[PDB]
Amino acid sequence: HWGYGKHNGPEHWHKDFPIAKGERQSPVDIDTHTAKYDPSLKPLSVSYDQATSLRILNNGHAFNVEFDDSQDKAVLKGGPLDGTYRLIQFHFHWGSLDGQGSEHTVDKKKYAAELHLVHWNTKYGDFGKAVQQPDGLAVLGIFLKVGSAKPGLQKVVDVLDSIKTKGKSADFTNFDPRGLLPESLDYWTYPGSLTTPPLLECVTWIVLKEPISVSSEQVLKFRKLNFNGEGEPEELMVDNWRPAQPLKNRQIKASFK
Ligand SMILES: O[B-]1(O)OCc2ccccc21
Ligand SMILES: [Zn+2]
Repeated sequence: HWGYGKHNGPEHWHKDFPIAKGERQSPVDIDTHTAKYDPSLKPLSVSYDQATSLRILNNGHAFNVEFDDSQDKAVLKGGPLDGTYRLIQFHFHWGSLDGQGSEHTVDKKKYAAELHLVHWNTKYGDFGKAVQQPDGLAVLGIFLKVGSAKPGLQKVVDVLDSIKTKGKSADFTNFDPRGLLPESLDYWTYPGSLTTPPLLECVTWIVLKEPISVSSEQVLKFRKLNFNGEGEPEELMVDNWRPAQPLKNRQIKASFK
């Protein structure tokens, strides 16, 4: 099965998922000098006040904080998007070292980690149908740098001991994802894909320019998770990022000058 090892990592994925070599794969390097300011892009609307978190899950490649997406409780609209996209989950990608971990890069710079807030287009009725459409998902990507702690991340960090291994879940109610946002909503946007198998080309990526700061202790706790299940040999959950893919025939647009 796929993973992030030498024998099953990103360079192998194309054998089971040939779309790995497709025309709109993610992540990509964001060349800030060639990204085009698009003055017709709208401000993003992030409406998370009624968000209902439910659970946190170690799925063997990351941990997902899951939300009730059975109503328009936490939605992303505006920006490059047409219509309303509902928050279903968030997760992170991170490194073994502070110098790597992000999936997107900025002028080839790698951040320590990257947060993905995943939303699906309500016109398709549910997530499974949405991922079969070219405009099915909107993923808000936020870079993490190591410095001062992010207070709003700590509740996540503190529950990780209860989901150390693959397949473990825990209740995770009343978590406010607003506490994970930077001050500015300036962004880059481009059409792309899931960054994990099945690598479906269904994502409008919205990557924020401003990183959030997390502490060394916070990201160290991410690195204590396991890819393996309980009672299997311990494999630390680190370097669960796909490297940048060819931009091909795409333009990255900026919401800001
Ligand atoms: O980054 B990912 O490919 O990992 C799992 C996932 C789920 C939803 C959207 C994007 C992703
Ligand atoms: Zn992701």
